[PDB]
Amino acid sequence: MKVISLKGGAVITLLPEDKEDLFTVYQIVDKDDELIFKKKFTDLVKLKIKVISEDFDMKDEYLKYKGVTVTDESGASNVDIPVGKYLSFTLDYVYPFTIIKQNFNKFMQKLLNEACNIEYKSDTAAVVLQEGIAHVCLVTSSSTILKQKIETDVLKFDEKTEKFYKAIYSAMKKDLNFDKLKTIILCSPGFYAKILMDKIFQYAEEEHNKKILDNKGMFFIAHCSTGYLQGINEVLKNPLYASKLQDTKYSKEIMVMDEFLLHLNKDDDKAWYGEKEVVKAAEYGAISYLLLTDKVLHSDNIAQREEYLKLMDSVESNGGKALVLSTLHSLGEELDQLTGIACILKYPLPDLDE
Repeated sequence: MKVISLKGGAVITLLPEDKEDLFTVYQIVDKDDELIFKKKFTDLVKLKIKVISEDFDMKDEYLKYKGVTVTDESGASNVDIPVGKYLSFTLDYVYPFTIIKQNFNKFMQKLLNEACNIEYKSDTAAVVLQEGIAHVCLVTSSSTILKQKIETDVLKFDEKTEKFYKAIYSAMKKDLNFDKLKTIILCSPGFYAKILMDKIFQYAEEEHNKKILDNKGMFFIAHCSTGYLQGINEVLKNPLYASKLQDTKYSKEIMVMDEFLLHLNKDDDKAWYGEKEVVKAAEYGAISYLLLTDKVLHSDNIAQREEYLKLMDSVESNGGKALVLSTLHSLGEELDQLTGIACILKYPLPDLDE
């Protein structure tokens, strides 16, 4: 993503760069917002509309806003174009547009800002190693960009192995961002990947590096024919691997949705759902984990989402954390089945429903 300018409300001029940015745009543009762009029906012309509805298909890489045109007295658009007609805008990755936005919030601003960081984007890191070489890597939305070229029986200790590993190790916690990643792949022709995996978790407890130890489930071990850059792509497109590329991607959400029901199924009073019950649990300050969907926070009810934003800070300003789940995926679709809002508590709050 690229934000050209940006100057309550606001005026955002921005450029979506891939389908991951189309989704970002999706959660920002609101009904009644206004949109300056270019269309043709070299006969291109600058148009402008008040948004009315949306057509979104991430798989199809398709975002379209339907709306009616409006007066732009700056003449800077809608020239010769009669005000009041129907007109739509299909997003393209080529020309930027401007959003005259009314309720731009810090949650939206976080997402947009994050989308711009071409690091914060990439959420899959690799490490490929033949029997002597390793590559700390970063899988980007197009390229498998390298971060650091490091260099029988393969199962027995050695001083030049246990030096080598700690190198990969460090080179990783240096060249990599475990906050913004969701998946880390270790793949190797041979035992090398597995060996690298444990050496990693070995040194972790030495440093007590809970940034890695907390996420033992973002790591994925794989085989590939060569320990060169080739390997990454054998795995990415290997179907017997696909499902479990997802299980690691959502390691955290998978874990959080777990405990939520652990409590919920023990008729346990430590887990709840419903706008009502969660706002109350917030009054006690008892929330360890707030669970919201992306849908409920970009609701049409602009009133209702004022509440939920407060609830997010409120909850964290109090030593609890928050989690936005995508209704485009199983966990979000499930949290959906529960009104897109629920929580986990620090203690049992009997009868928050009475």
